[PDB]
Amino acid sequence: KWTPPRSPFNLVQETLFHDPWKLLIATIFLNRTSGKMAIPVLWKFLEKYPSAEVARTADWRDVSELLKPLGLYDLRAKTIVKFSDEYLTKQWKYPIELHGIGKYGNDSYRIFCVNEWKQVHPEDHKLNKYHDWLWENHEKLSLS
DNA sequence: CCAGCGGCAGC
DNA sequence: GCTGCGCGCTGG
Ligand SMILES: [K+]
Repeated sequence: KWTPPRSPFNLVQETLFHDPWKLLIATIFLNRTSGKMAIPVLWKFLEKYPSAEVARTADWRDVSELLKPLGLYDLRAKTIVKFSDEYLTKQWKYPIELHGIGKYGNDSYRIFCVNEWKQVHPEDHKLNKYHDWLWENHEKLSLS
């Protein structure tokens, strides 16, 4: 089974990879928002909405109240509910096919959730740091 | 003090 | 191709 390695850069994707919905929600939380502020709120969100199954039933106004100190709160609250609906009920191969996930979320999924990191060409700086480091260290970490 | 900064959809 | 969304943190 593909386990992405921990890096000296401590991307939150390294800990969330096991649950692709939670990883992708985290990428949404990090859209133009510092991890220092977003990630504490992420845990409160996941306490209230532990799964896509329940998040797709949420009132976006309740989600936006949680997102308020992060900015982009009405936008992302509506995104999270629709994303969670499509994640479960739309046929998809890569999550870029889903509302709210672009290249950054998709590259994140393809590096962390599935074993496709060698095919990914990130433009995100933090993904580039992790991905460059992976190419330089994957042999030492005994990964293919 | 406060401008700059930490993705995505819809055009 | 550009713009709206958007708070709190950063640092001279
Ligand atoms: K998409």
